[PDB]
Amino acid sequence: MAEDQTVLAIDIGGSHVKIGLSTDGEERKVESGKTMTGPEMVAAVTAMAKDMTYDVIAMGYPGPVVHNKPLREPVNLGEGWVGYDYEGAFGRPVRIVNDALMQAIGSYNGGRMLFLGLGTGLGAAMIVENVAQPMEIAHLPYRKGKTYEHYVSEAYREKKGNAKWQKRVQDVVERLSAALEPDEVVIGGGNVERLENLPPKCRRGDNAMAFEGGFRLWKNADLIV
Amino acid sequence: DQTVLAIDIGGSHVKIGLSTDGEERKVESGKTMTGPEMVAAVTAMAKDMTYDVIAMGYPGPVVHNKPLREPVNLGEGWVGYDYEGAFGRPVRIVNDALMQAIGSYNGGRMLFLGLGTGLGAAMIVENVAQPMEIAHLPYRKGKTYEHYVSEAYREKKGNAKWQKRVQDVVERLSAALEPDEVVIGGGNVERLENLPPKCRRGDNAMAFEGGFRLWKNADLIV
Repeated sequence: MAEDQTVLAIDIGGSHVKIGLSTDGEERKVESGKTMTGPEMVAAVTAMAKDMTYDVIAMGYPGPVVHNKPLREPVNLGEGWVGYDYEGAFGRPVRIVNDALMQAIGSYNGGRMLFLGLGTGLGAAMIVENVAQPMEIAHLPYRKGKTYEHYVSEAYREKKGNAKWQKRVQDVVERLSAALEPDEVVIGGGNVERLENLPPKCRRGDNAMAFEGGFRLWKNADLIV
Repeated sequence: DQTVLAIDIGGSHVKIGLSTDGEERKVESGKTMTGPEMVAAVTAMAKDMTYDVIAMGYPGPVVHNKPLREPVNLGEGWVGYDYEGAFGRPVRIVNDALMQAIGSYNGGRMLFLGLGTGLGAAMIVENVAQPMEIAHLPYRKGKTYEHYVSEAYREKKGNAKWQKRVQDVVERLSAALEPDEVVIGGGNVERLENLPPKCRRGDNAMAFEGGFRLWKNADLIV
């Protein structure tokens, strides 16, 4: 039964690989960094989890994913992630989604929800009527000369300050909301603690929602995607 | 028993097909066509047809039936537009490559590549269809996937070189995604000659079939 599986959720980022079990939610982590390869991640997780019991794995991957297969190598990690046999390497079934999609799933409380992930990269996902869809917005033109990701970068924040960057984040939220008509917008990623005063229909996601999204990916049978 | 009007929106024409008798019509679109202009053009072109619902294949990224980006090769006013109200019918919208993929699907793990002005892709596994955006992804030598397989590349470099690049892209995507088969469609499918094993030539009529399936197929997910 899908609902009964014990899940090991893996949140992969440019700084750490974080893991947690559905049976307790307790986090362990190890450094990743710019050279960590796919195989190196698997070996690091396996070692971290050596005294844990898990049936299945859910992985939140910092790049595009199609049907549990990474499509692109990670921007801020090493190579060897695309085409790798994660299921054989872990010796367990594995589901893999883009990292923003995983946090979106964990944040979902019903209806039409847009998730915006303010991390090293700009991520997004949307869930409607329990159907979750990943999005790629980082490369889209916000205006001529300027992609969405460039428009809200940490580089801009460290230059012009929290107040002006927050206004640019609000601009992005308004533009996506006009396109997609969500009931609510959840803002997560590591940078979400940097935002002061959210507009109506907006809430802060908690980082715990990455693991919860991983647990849901297997255990919640109302989820499509 | 719903009758579906499938709309295949491209840079040169908007083509429609009706599920009940498979009749096909077309009219020119062009570089400045707006969303509202498309709806008016389609409604006039389909004036004497009876249709219950609409399936639209949009030349851009779509999220839960809503266009995410204005089309690269058409005009503006597509994002945020109330298609359902403008048509007076229920409307489902997916990316153009996804609709053709849906129409081409015969089971198993199928990767679809659409070769036209640009590069589209979608993948279906066990009746679950997922759109892909590969055009902007890095391929080689600081160039994207779409750079090597675009109509621009074919016209400049010749059919022989272009076909080899298409082959390379299919091999790279196949190694990433492990499909059982690869279906190649789009306006340039007829320019490919000697397809490798596991690769088959799509039929562009499958755009309409995909639209019909988006409403009528009881197993399709997405």
